[PDB]
Amino acid sequence: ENLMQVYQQARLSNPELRKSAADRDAAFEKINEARSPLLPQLGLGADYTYSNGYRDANGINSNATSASLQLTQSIFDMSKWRALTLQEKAAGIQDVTYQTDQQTLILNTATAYFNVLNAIDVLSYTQAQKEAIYRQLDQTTQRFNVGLVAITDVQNARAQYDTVLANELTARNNLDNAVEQLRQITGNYYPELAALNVENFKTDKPQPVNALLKEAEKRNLSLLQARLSQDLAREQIRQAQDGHLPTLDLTASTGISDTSYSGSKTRGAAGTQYDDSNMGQNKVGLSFSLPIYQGGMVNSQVKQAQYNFVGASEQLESAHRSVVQTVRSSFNNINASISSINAYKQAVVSAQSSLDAMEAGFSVGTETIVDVLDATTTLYNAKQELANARYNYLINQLNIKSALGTLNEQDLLALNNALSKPVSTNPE
Amino acid sequence: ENLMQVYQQARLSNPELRKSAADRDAAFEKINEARSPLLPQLGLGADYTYSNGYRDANGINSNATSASLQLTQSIFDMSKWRALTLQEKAAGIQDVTYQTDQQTLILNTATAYFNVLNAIDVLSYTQAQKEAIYRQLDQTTQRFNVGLVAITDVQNARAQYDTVLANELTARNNLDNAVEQLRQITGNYYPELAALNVENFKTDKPQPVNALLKEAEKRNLSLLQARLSQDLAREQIRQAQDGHLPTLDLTASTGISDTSYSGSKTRGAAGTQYDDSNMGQNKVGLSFSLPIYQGGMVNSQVKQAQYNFVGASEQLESAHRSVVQTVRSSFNNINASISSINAYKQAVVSAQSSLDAMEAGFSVGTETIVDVLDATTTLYNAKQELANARYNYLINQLNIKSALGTLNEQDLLALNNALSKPVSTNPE
Amino acid sequence: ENLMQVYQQARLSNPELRKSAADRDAAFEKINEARSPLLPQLGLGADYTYSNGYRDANGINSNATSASLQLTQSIFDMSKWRALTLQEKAAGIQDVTYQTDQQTLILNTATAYFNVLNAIDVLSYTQAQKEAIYRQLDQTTQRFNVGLVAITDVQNARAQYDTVLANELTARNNLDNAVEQLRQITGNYYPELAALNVENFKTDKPQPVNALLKEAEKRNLSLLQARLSQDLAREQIRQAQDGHLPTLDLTASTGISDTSYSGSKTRGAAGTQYDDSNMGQNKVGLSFSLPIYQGGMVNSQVKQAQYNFVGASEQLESAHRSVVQTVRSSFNNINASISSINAYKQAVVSAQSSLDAMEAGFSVGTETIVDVLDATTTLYNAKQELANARYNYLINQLNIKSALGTLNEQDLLALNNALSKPVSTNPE
Ligand SMILES: [Cl-]
Ligand SMILES: [Cl-]
Ligand SMILES: [Cl-]
Ligand SMILES: [K+]
Ligand SMILES: [K+]
Ligand SMILES: [K+]
Repeated sequence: ENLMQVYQQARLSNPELRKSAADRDAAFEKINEARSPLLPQLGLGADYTYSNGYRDANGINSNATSASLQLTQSIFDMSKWRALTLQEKAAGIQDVTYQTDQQTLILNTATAYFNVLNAIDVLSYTQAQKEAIYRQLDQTTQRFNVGLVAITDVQNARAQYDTVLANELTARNNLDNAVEQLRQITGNYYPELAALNVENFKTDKPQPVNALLKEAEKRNLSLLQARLSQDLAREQIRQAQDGHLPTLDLTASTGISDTSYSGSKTRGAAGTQYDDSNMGQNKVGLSFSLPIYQGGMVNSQVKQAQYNFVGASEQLESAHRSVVQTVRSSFNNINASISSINAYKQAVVSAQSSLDAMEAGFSVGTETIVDVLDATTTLYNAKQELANARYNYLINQLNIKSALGTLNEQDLLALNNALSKPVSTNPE
Repeated sequence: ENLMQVYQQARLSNPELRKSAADRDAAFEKINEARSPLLPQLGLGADYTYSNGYRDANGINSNATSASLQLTQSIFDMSKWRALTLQEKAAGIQDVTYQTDQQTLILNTATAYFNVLNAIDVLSYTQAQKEAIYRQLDQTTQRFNVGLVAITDVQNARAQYDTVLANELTARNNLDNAVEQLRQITGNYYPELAALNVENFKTDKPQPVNALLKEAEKRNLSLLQARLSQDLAREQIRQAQDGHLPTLDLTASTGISDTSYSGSKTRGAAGTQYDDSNMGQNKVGLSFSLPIYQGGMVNSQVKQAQYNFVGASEQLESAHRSVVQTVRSSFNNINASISSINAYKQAVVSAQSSLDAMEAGFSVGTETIVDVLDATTTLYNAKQELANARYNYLINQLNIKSALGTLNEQDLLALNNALSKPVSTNPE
Repeated sequence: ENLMQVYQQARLSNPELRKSAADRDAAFEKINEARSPLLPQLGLGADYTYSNGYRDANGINSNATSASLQLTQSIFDMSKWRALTLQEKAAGIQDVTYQTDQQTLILNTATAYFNVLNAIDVLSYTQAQKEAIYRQLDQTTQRFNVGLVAITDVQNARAQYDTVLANELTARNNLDNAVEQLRQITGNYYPELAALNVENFKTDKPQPVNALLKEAEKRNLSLLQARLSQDLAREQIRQAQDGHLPTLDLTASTGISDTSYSGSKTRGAAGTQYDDSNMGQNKVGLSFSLPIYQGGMVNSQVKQAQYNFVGASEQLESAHRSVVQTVRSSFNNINASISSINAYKQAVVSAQSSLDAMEAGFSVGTETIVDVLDATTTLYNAKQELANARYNYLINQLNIKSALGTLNEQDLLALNNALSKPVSTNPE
């Protein structure tokens, strides 16, 4: 029923935002998988093998069983550490995209809200105009029954009337699909919304453009994310560079074995020389490894990593050049709106003088025909474009907030001042 | 020529649909790849080694040659079975995505079709207007030769006539590019298309809105595909969970081996030691394996898989809301159209009588030709919107079928009767 | 400030292009990582193991220390070669995707450039239009002081004037956002630009449409890319087929080893059985592999690759149809442009004489000045659409180059003295 109240409902169940939130959680949970390789690895394995000999190891043949519990532990390997750091960085980036998606739902709800309000005014002015054209037809049909005017008077007032009847539908339809889209973003239908209140509505000037621009540098989420991705691409070079380095792994195992020799030739061998042996061993061990050369694979991986970093740099610049033109065009548009409003307010008062003076004044004499209707078509156009400009202003205010990256639900809360009058979202 | 006639040719050569179809066949063929590890694995290998020994094994040498045929076979492993299930799931999802894409071709052909028809109307109404303004230039320029009118009217009617010539170009060119759109989809040029039969109409009230909802709910291809994706995500949770489980493998092999010894100090005491052995071995063997701890890896993967499933659920809820917004808006539009047709059908009769009765308003001076000049650009606007709403009605009929998920060839066959009259696509 | 000059600054620092270049430099570098498995792999490793043997393993302990330098070298493996061929293929595709992006920058700068000029023209005429409406408000307010007109005439001269005041602001604001769009591509603000010259202006008819298709057939980068993609798709089939062939690997190594046996059951007195050795080995060795059957995995992989090739085939068709649609749409557009130009060049002379002959019938007094109001809006709207068409034509020249696949810096030079008249971009 009110922008804030609407957003409140929208926020707690918007699937676009909730998907985003689930992406952030998984990203952060993946940190445990990335740390995984640094922690111990425990596993139990067992084996049976029945072999059967032939040719100077012929009549000798055996089946053997074993089982063992293995531990492995990675004392130092730089790749495994970088792998973790990278996932922390990845989860960091996902967090920012999620913050950016919170600001979109704000920016989108308002859009859908103000589109429904706009779709009303459009219909409402058409409505009032349909009647305004009608009253001209009514009078002319009276002024016809008793002489006075031709039929070249009736058909002008009938055509333009039948034109607007069809214009009423395309208008009435827009409102039904403005409301339906609001339901898509919010999750629920609204039979009424708080409309703009001309009594308590002021259009304040924004901070200087160079101050807005300076603030955006600090707080813009698009720009922030680009910095982190460059930070991410940098880290990835180290990872490629880690391939040259030594690695040391601890491994330990407990176990038992049993080989038994039975068969023709091995039915006794010299003096029990058939190795019927039940082994069993606790053992601990270290394995060192160092690459010396791998066909230039590692170097290639570094050089590739360095070029990608150049891309991430050039992407920071793209994000920046984008930020620089979003704060600037957002600034202009407010400065366009205030001017549009101030002009269109006097374009109404001017068109009001043409109504008050040449409409209500046109009872006797002067001019008839087309000069009758336009003294109000101008009054409606100006009235439409004025309310239109007012909503533009409101959205330009929110668009400057998101450029700064500081848009939250308190900027929707400030707009409870501008809204008051509950208005039907139904073509009555 | 006819709409279905056009679609038929498009359907069997369209590269987008056939790219889709091929993607769906790969998806299905991959089930054979995913099944693979469950089947037996056969392979042959061989090795040679020359060992020149120093240190405490100094003055000894060996040649060692071997060859063996290896068979492996997975007895039980859950994750391998999941692999297969997940590809069956993958292929199923692809077939639904292929169906959606069959429906888009129907949708997109009809659109391009009615664009070409639309572009003809625009052009031929601009054409009819061009002559209409011309006849008024002609009459004023000839009533000037007598000297009955001022030069401020022969230049006036010439000014409106030169605007319509320009408008006749950007309308001729629109038709050329509307046809090029239509060729891109179908594959071939068309010199003639069946345009609407402006006599026998098909304005028919659509199903109750909640029945349409009910049917979209269980037949929409987008919503079905979203449902299967969630099913897929859940199936992946179990796959992550499969990490903790034990596995059993068969590995049986036939092979032979040889070792031969040389070098200075190569024997030892009695029996002539370090002798050559010529092994030949038939072995069958099992290998049980059970992880216990893997540094919290599996556990992390199962949390990610759960968080992903949250996203897939929200994705469904998101796809749901889309459908709701589609049927309800396809409903509003098809009702807007129904009513819009009736209004412009009447606004044509209205703007008609304005140039039937005023077709004597130049035959004296009821309303000076200037009035009739810009009265002709009223009967043409009404006639434009009427055809415009008529085609937009036909598209809105398919759009609802699409939203119900049942858009078929029958829908196109039903529109043969609404067509019939062949109309040029390159007029003179 | 001239287009060519503008493009220079843009080209050297545009981040989208420089990202694309870094993408190509990395892809080419990837070839070294692709070739690497074919070259030697060299590595050093060392191992220590302590063990104690429980029961029958006879309380017999050991220390085991070893180190070894190991070389491995692929002798034949077709998959490895095939990996390298695919990477060259991949890098080549990038090169074309970079050539396309060198053309996009030209196309975009020209487009962003002309919108700025266009935004000035819109503003230029709107302002001159405002002086034109004010001209007639100035005179009506004069004619009311002595009292020759109804106060009704004043309001039409004012309420129509305030309308123009309003859409001069949205015209002014349009220019600033046009200059800001332009900055984003170039990185520079431009206070002055070289506007089009009305004389010194081209109108050359394009080559025959069939000649344009024939040249696009063998030079258009989009299908050049699509061809290489398909070429790539095939190369992957042969890669899937490599899975059946034999492989051979050379593996040489140098190393030393040392085991020692402590424990009270070794050092007693018997019975001399367990002895420790310090071994040193020089080893050279070959290893042969032939898969006989891998559970239908390779065959599935080949049949997958075959279907993927059908996709690439069908996408070559998709790419092709677009080209056809593009050259034909761009040919149609240049021919629309010339006609449009000639129409409006005639429709200016037409709107001229309509406010030249009516200009004379003002200084001697004739007809309605309300007619002279609407007459001046249609006098300027020919000028606004003429200069517009003239720019549209110039972009259409470039769109036919992009389609041929030969758009480069020379086409920006050809346009140099075609635009010599400098104009400001922030008029006060
Ligand atoms: Cl290397
Ligand atoms: Cl684990
Ligand atoms: Cl196979
Ligand atoms: K045998
Ligand atoms: K480099
Ligand atoms: K040595």
